[PDB]
Amino acid sequence: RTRIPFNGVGTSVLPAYQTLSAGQYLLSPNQRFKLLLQGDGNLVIQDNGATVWVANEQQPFSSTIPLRNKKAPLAFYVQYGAFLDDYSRRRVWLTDNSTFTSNDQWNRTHLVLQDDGNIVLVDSLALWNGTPAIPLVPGAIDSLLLAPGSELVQGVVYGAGASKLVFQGDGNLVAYGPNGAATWNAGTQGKGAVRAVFQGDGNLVVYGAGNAVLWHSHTGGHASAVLRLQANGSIAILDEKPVWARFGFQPTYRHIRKINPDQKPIDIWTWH
Repeated sequence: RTRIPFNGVGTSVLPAYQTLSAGQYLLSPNQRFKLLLQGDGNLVIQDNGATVWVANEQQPFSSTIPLRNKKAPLAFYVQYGAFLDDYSRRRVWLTDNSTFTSNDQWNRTHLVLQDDGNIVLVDSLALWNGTPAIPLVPGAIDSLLLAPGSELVQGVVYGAGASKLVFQGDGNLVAYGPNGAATWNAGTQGKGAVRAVFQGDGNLVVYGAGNAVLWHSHTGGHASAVLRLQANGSIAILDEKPVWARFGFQPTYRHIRKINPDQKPIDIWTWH
């Protein structure tokens, strides 16, 4: 498998096998942080415009080895681990990830620039995507996450920025985008729906009278998945785990999502 040029400048994610080159950058969803590859060959993170981090030998859990090939362009990319090819300093700087579990991880692992300024490599699989035309945006403190085993109480408005998810009075389960228009619905209005639940088994289900199934996401059997509504109107169910970060991460620590004072999980990774 081979690489193609990155074309998501200003988004918060660098997908697998895409080449980021000089002048290109990521931004955190809240726009505070920027990850930038400079013309001089330094990979840098800036905080509201000021450099606060540089990729080099001093970063824990990273290695630097010699780059011999003089024909190698200045480039930064992800192939499970992340790599910075910088011939101007005869070096490849790379991340020391957690132990890999399957070759398939190479296709699923992307880099995220989170709202807290951490950059994190995430093994990410979208089990169900209700809104394929709306970009997935990881790492936003804005997003609403529901953990497996969460009831969507009829009539309650669950918000993410200006977007919302509602199990309505008419029985429909609907996600609304920031302009007030519907981005996705289950189409269960007027069928006698009594209950909507993101189950312990990772399945999103709308039940009618007599425990009858009216609609479901077909994501049964993934107890580690989460349901996420983004402020941009995206709704999806994802199975994700981190394999590296610039801070917080240690190879032997347990990964976990940060939580609100309300005990609700936030789309920000931390460790042990």
